[PDB]
Amino acid sequence: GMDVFSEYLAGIADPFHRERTEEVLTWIKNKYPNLHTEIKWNQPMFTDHGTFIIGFSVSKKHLAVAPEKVTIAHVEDDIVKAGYDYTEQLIRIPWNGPVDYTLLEKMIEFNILDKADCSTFWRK
Repeated sequence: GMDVFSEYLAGIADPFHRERTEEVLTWIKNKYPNLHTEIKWNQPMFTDHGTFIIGFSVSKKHLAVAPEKVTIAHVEDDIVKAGYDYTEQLIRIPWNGPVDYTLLEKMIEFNILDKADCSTFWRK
């Protein structure tokens, strides 16, 4: 549960950054209650049957969201429309603009379905 994330959240200095980050994680916890909460590489992530679903990290300018490369590709048009800067591995959600929860839903739900038979942590 969310207690897994408490120490990580406390270490976020900026209180608004901490608040939003907590909100996003809690939203996923409550909407996808079968996902497992884990801290790995000192980053909060959600897993399903031991496979990676979605992970997060914080920087001074953004919350970074990592759904794996194939999933960035899957929702690329939606990322461009939202305006987020992205790489092959992640999207950058600036603290001074909104969280696109629709986009997060699509990524999480795609990964749950698409990785149902995935036997490794990361896609191979």
